[PDB]
Amino acid sequence: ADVNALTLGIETTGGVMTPLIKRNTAIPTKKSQIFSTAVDNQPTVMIKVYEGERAMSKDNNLLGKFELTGIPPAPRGVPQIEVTFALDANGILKVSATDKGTGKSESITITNDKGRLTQEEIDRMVEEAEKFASEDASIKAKVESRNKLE
Repeated sequence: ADVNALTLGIETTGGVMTPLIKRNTAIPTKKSQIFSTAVDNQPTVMIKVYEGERAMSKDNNLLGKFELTGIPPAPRGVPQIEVTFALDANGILKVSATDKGTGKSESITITNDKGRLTQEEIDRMVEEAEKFASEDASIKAKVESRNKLE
């Protein structure tokens, strides 16, 4: 039963973990979601690929980092950037970010689960995530609330 040991996602504004492939998904698999920019006229988007079960990206493990540059000037939230995670049977994760308005794209290939975790080890990280779930949920709520001033 070949699956990804740990959840795979990207950092979204707030330092928040956004999962693309949940842990224990049958591989090969391909998942995609659409993201936009955070501020007006944002010329590039940062793609930080994280692995782990915690709510905030900083508590997970950074596997990859790259940018999609050359986003044309537009209001925050207008550009449509599709991020795809494609995970093969051989444990190669390809992460692509594509500007849907231009077809412009960047990608990386990385190897997930370099520790090749046992079920015991996964189980342990899951337990620790549960131990911090309440605290994690509270920080996430606070970050994502829209009652903020620039």
